[PDB]
Amino acid sequence: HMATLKVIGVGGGGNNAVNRMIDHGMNNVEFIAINTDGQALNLSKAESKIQIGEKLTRGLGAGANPEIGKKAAEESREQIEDAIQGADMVFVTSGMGGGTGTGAAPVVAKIAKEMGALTVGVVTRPFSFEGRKRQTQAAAGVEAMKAAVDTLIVIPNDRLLDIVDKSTPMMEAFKEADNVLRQGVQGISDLIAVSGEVNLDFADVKTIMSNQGSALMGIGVSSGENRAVEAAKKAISSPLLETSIVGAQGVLMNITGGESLSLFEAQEAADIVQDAADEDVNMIFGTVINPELQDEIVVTVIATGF
Ligand SMILES: Nc1nc2c(ncn2[C@@H]2O[C@H](COP(=O)(O)OP(=O)(O)O)[C@@H](O)[C@H]2O)c(=O)[nH]1
Ligand SMILES: [K+]
Repeated sequence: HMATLKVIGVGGGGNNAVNRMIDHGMNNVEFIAINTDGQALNLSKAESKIQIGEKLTRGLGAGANPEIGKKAAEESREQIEDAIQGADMVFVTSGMGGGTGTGAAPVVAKIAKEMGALTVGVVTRPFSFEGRKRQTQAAAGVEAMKAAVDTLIVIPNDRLLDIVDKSTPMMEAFKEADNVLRQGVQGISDLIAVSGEVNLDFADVKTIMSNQGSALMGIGVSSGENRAVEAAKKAISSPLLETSIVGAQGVLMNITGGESLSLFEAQEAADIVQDAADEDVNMIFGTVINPELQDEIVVTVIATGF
């Protein structure tokens, strides 16, 4: 069984993350671009491009009207179903607040879930300087996303203001937000790709993300002494997340290292995750021994059950 992963960007921000992720390099992952704006769709790097609402918008965007984005997605449902067909897992990424992403993303996610695919949502909330009316429209879209996905990850754009200095280019900040989705997809792709000493597969991912709600996906790489503890702290500690690790009652943790991987340091990483959750976590533990890795360790964490 080779799992089919698809990343679908809905709207301007979602299709921007898709384009940037394609530049960074992402194989075995098929990309789908959905948008009402034909101008931006023509500039997409994705192999599957779907233009919605051409009759409602005449090629333009939703003009901040979520109703238009929702109607455009439903009118093009069969075109979305065809592009998704065959996918075992789908990542719907979109920026909430606008018309297309706010109204179309929940429709694309509902279609994916009804297509029988594991549907994960990675959406952003608008900056506070964009106004309160846009934060309210984004909340409705977030609530609509949570009802149509198996698992949801919200990234408030204000958190970007915490990881930047006064000169950080805006594009460099957006790339930090893109890492949440990209590395979460790569971690899942790597898990299904290699057979581990303590093996986890796509069935484990389904059991941890199926019909849960909020979730956290993080990866952490470290070296030297205390690498296990430091890697685990990086995988669960992200300043861009609305849903933290605290309160998680279900975790899928995979530690990847060389032949030096110690049982003692594996328990350290697990304890770090459970202690940080401050809950009695139902954990699914896996271990992969990559002899190429020298003194570096990788901790992948998928946390749900909030
Ligand atoms: N982090 C991030 N947020 C974005 C990006 N592009 C747009 N957004 C956010 O997404 C919201 C909706 O914008 P957009 O997706 O382009 O509108 P739409 O195409 O009509 O859905 C905006 O309020 C932005 O705050 C991006 O590249 N990165
Ligand atoms: K595996």
